[PDB]
Amino acid sequence: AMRQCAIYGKGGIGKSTTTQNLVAALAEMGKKVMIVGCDPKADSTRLILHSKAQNTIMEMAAEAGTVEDLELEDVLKAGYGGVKCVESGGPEPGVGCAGRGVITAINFLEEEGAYEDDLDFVFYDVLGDVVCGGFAMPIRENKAQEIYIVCSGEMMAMYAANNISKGIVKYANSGSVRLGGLICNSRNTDREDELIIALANKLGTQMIHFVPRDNVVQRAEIRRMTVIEYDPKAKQADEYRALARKVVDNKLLVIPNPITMDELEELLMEFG
Amino acid sequence: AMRQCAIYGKGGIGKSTTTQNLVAALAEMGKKVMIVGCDPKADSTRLILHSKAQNTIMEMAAEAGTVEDLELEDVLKAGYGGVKCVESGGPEPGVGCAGRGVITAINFLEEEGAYEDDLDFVFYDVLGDVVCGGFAMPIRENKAQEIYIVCSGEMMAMYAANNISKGIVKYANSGSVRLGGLICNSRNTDREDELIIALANKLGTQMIHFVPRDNVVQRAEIRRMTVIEYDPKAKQADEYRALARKVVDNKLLVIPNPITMDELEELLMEFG
Ligand SMILES: Nc1ncnc2c1ncn2[C@@H]1O[C@H](COP(=O)(O)OP(=O)(O)O)[C@@H](O)[C@H]1O
Ligand SMILES: Nc1ncnc2c1ncn2[C@@H]1O[C@H](COP(=O)(O)OP(=O)(O)O)[C@@H](O)[C@H]1O
Ligand SMILES: [Mg+2]
Ligand SMILES: [Mg+2]
Repeated sequence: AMRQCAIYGKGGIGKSTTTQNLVAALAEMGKKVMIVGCDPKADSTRLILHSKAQNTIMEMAAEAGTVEDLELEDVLKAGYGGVKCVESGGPEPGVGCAGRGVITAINFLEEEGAYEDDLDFVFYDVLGDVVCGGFAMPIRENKAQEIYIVCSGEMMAMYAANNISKGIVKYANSGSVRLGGLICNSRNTDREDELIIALANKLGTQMIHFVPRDNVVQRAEIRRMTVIEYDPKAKQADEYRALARKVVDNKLLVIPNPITMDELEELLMEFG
Repeated sequence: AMRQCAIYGKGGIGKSTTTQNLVAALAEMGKKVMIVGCDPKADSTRLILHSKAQNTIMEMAAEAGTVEDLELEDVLKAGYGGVKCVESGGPEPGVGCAGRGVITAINFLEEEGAYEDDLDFVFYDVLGDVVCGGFAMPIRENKAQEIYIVCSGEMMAMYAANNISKGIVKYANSGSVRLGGLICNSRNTDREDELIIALANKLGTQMIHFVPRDNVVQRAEIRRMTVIEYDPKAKQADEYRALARKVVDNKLLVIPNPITMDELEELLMEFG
């Protein structure tokens, strides 16, 4: 068995930072993990690979001729803790559908046998500002059974969490895609943890962890590393270890209950 | 003549707040303006209308039968300063293409004669996290000749500005869509104005205004108003008046020069 997990959320909320640090902590624990980048920004694996970014399946297939001329061993790259990394890519802005590379990538990985029985976790890092095209395909096509949404007390981030939840509900009659929890990536505001707990309860899920804002993240990323690798003694490293433990132990996977904008605004108004 | 202007930027950066306050200031000046919401969040006109939001063309066409059964006078609503307001709408998350309503809306407005000679400005408020589908159509189909990008010192916001610029370049051989400037919506960080000026110079444009972060915005929006209407004496009201004056007077419209991620990172590193 392997747990197929997707990290969704609005742009810039902390998906790739949270995912790579969570995965580093899982690898540190002894888990075998693959990260699949499903964001056109295509820097979802750089901290595992110590790299600028990673060349994408779309890019590599174009240079090789067809996706059939690609071998899995040419595409997947291993970094910190043996974590395996791949980037989907996508068309240039203004051309096509921004999520088209996600469909190409996941189908390639499936056919080429990337989902080997020895993997414990697969994490998809997915753009969540729109829920359509290839960005909806992990939900629509039952690729990510456990959705974790990174958010914050920001209204836009909470709106995005509610939006992604509506997409989960839409495909509830097929497959087994479920909401596993909210991850609060703090903006250093008071009662923020209480706010995201309250939102999770309204949606029917939980806040699986409150990730503090910590400058050590920037110091690690300037050096192309996770905090886990950069400074294993950091308080923030222990925060990501706590998040990873709770994801491993999580048993609550639900069809969420999206809320109205009135209840969203009441939440913000309540928690000041 | 009328100037057709589009406001792009990442989610939650301040597009709708900046657009509605800019437009209120133009109306206060004596300009006739229409706002066309091109974001599925569909709250781009609420501060002009003093409303929760606005029912969308997609929603109204579905209740009426077809978009042909809609009349323009049923769809367009006037609010503060006589500003005319319309929302595109879009499909629910997980269904279709999130930008499909933008195409329906702009075509409806064109055929129904909404672009009457007496208008001075039209502002489209456009989701910019992906540049595809209906969100690319104002650029691809030459609807918004003047693009203004709201951003901040946030790397994601600057990335989005560079992404949107690549979409402008892609359609440079047709029509006349051009980058008119960057608008810095402050996160209250030092040298932020210098950073966005530097980014604009690299792209070949300008920073048309630095909008401060000011709590009066929230106090106005809680009451469903622009700052211009809520507190015309506020310092922030004068900031939006300054932005509106410089948009009116702007003559620099360019095919931008998108930068690499190395120059983006060097910018952030430089300005601390
Ligand atoms: N807990 C945190 N503390 C400090 N900085 C953070 C934290 N989480 C994310 N960041 C910073 O926020 C920025 C955006 O995060 P990222 O993971 O790239 O967002 P996304 O992948 O959702 O677009 C990055 O510069 C990252 O270093
Ligand atoms: N200059 C500002 N000062 C204070 N708050 C702001 C400012 N600009 C925007 N905001 C707040 O930021 C939030 C998001 O702005 P909004 O215009 O809705 O973003 P977008 O339309 O780009 O998603 C809103 O709550 C708004 O009140
Ligand atoms: Mg990312
Ligand atoms: Mg908006």
